[PDB]
Amino acid sequence: SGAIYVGNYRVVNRHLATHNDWANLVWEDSSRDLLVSSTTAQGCDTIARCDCQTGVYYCSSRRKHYPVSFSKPSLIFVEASEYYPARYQSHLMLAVGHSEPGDCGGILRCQHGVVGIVSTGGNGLVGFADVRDLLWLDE
Ligand SMILES: COc1ncccc1CC(=O)N1CCC[C@H](C(N)=O)C1
Ligand SMILES: [Zn+2]
Repeated sequence: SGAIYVGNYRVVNRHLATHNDWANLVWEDSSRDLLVSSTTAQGCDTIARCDCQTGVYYCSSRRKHYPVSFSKPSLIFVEASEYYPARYQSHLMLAVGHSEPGDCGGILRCQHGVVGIVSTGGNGLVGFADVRDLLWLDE
């Protein structure tokens, strides 16, 4: 689990969204595993606006932060689960690192702020759903 709180928005993995998230839906994209809902308080998380390929992510399965090199956002094939059939997930970034299903929601940060959240994993690779292109999160 885990979420980004920027202004009057809450950003979570679409597969983990609650009933409240769906009742206060602003935007969702099944192909990106993202869902944004409204909040009645003003969060102060900074979203990075950059082309960075290094950063640090939180891994709840190890209670540790890990520094990573990660790929540029792209369409990557993702195997079937109880949430999605096998498909291509867009805006995904992979890094060499540890993850388990419960790690989805862990924030990936660079020196400019929040880059995205853990969304996929397997075989010593961790995938992050990028959020740096969603410029409307600040406006
Ligand atoms: C961090 O996730 C993992 N890490 C290791 C093994 C397994 C996982 C779980 C995982 O990849 N997914 C299940 C939930 C939805 C995901 C998606 N975006 O399609 C795929
Ligand atoms: Zn940057």
